Amino acid sequence: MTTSKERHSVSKRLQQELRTLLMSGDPGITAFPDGDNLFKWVATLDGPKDTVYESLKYKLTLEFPSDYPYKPPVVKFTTPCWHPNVDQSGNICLDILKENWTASYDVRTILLSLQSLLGEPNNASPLNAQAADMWSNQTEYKKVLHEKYKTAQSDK
Amino acid sequence: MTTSKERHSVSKRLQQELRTLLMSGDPGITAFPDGDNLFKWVATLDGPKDTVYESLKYKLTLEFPSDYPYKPPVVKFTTPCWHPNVDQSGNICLDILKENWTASYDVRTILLSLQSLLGEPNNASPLNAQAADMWSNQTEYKKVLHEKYKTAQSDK
Repeated sequence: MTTSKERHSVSKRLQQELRTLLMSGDPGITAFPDGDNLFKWVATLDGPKDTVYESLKYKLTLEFPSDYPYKPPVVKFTTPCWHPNVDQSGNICLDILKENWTASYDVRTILLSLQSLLGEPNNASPLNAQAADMWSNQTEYKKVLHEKYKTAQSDK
Repeated sequence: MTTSKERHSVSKRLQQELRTLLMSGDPGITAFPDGDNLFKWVATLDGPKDTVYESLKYKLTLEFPSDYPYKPPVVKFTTPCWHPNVDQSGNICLDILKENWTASYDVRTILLSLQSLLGEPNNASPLNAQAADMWSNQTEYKKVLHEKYKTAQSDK
């Protein structure tokens, strides 16, 4: 029991990240613990401006492992996301969420990066071949995208 | 469409209150929107120190009406609270939550005030006559309080 300078705990890191996030005020991005659970957040992301995803809103979940921040959280879309790098279950293919993860990244980085990925997909090895293929026609893509988005809301 | 100085909206007020709360860092107090709902928060309050409620933890919900902050939120205990000013349903009898409400109060005030009410009840007109009556014997009160608290966790 000497001093107290420089410490750590997952709950502590999550609090600091939740502060920097809320204080930063990035447009179209919101994130808060599921409620009383600090290890499970529910986030909201507005589609990036000047892209076919503009005006669209997506809900996600971020589940923080016992190793955070030395291990990436599990980020999934709860709102169906028709995108080249997203599957039907909502799982995402994002570099920073896998081999590129560094504990120097925060939740803000993940959400800002993901928001931008919507308008900047990586059609190399797609989780959604139909979206990857249709990306070359932005007029038809916007049509299909908004159809499914509206239909997902109407149906269950 | 002239300027933009000095504005309002419930969602805006709630955001500023959620910031001041998280930034303040009051010990034993936590509060965040139910998730994606900003009009319904789930809070956590640790029993005040140097009282029979020390070491006890309570979960609550705060439901913000369409008139906030000119109308008080509905604060209820989700974790059963054996207290003179609290009923079996979790409803609370707190001055600032009724006739004493002022839009100049925030969620931090409510939670700090309520946390202190645990060790400072108003036995005048009790919602729980059994707790109000037993308050005069702090030894027996602490015994009953902790029994029920532990039993509520075990049972449903």
